[PDB]
Amino acid sequence: KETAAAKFERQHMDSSTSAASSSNYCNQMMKSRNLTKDRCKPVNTFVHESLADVQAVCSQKNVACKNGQTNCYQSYSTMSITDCRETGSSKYPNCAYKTTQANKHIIVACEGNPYVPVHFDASV
Ligand SMILES: [Cl-]
Ligand SMILES: [Cl-]
Ligand SMILES: [Cl-]
Ligand SMILES: [Cl-]
Ligand SMILES: [Cl-]
Ligand SMILES: [Cl-]
Ligand SMILES: [Cl-]
Ligand SMILES: [Cl-]
Ligand SMILES: [Cl-]
Ligand SMILES: [Cs+]
Ligand SMILES: [Cs+]
Ligand SMILES: [Cs+]
Ligand SMILES: [Cs+]
Repeated sequence: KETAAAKFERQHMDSSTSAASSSNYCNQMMKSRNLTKDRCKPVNTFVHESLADVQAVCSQKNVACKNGQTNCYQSYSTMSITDCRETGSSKYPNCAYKTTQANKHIIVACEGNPYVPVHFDASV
């Protein structure tokens, strides 16, 4: 049902805060964005920038995706991001996440018309 664009927005956009608040940011967000529903999503990154700024990345530096596809774009500037990764104590259905806040260039795969992000590849 969910569009590729809307899935990206749900998993990766958090324009409501400038940066991760607290060590419990990832537990709260991973749950609230429905990323812990049937299993604990092991790794997920949230971007703390406007949706317009993340979308604009699709007309920035064209770079290879890790899988060798050619529709990835690297942000010209660094962006506030939070990486959420499961800890060793994480056991579904009590998922647990480490929160790491950082300022990194993001790399996204773009598709469609409008040409928008559909996958978070990596950050640098
Ligand atoms: Cl959409
Ligand atoms: Cl805002
Ligand atoms: Cl949902
Ligand atoms: Cl999941
Ligand atoms: Cl991710
Ligand atoms: Cl675990
Ligand atoms: Cl859960
Ligand atoms: Cl269209
Ligand atoms: Cl990903
Ligand atoms: Cs920001
Ligand atoms: Cs914690
Ligand atoms: Cs929710
Ligand atoms: Cs391209």
